[PDB]
Amino acid sequence: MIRLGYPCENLTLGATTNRTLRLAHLTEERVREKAAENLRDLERILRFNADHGFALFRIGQHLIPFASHPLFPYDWEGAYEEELARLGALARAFGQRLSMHPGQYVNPGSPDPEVVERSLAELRYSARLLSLLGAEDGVLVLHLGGAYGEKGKALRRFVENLRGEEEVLRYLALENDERLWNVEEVLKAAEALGVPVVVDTLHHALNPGRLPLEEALRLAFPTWRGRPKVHLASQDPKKRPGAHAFRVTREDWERLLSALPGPADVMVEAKGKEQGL
Repeated sequence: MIRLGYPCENLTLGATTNRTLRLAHLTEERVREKAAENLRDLERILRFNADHGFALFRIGQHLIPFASHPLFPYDWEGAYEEELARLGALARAFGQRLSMHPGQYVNPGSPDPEVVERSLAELRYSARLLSLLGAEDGVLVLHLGGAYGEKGKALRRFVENLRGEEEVLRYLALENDERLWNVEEVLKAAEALGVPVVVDTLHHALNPGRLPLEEALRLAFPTWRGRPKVHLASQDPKKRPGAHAFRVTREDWERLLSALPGPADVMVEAKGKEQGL
């Protein structure tokens, strides 16, 4: 019925795939050491998951820090192809399903050519990384992003800018968000691009449109060739709308389990990570 996962890092290990660098004038060697630490921790996390009943993991965008930037100082695909092949082999042997979820700021439908350009470079890196890991059921999850007034044209720019992106499209799935795009709207975009829909339960509660959760899931599930994916989070009782609690509540778990039309892979999004259950 259900498989489970968590994103980016693991708290009990103190392992993370998401280290970056801030100091000025970075050197190739400083970047390589940070990438090495993120890669070693990805291995630690795959092995931990094999042992602890987790089949899913979202890799941090920073795994190879600044890999999509023009200034990235060496050929990361060449440097890491052998290591990524081995890590991908481990993930397949452990039956783990891998994903990435680019920043809020990756915005292929932006009216600004420089934002679109940065955004597509980040998606191409993410999709290339999943290919190098040999992540066949791998997913690259994306929001529909800003409206900028112009909400029909925004969705039009998004579809247009992505439709030629063959490698991105191999893994791309679209997600509803808490403010701008509900499941019904995202369904329409997903259809245009020929990709699946990931329902985020908390975003759906915050921004449901005219669909009950059970109906959202019933409509989104057939958009998958493989097992459908759902994102489960709980609203933090003290923070702004959409902020995740440290752990998912029994109530929200039970609400999803009741709503489910069939088997699903559930990505748990909580501050407690693997402790977020």
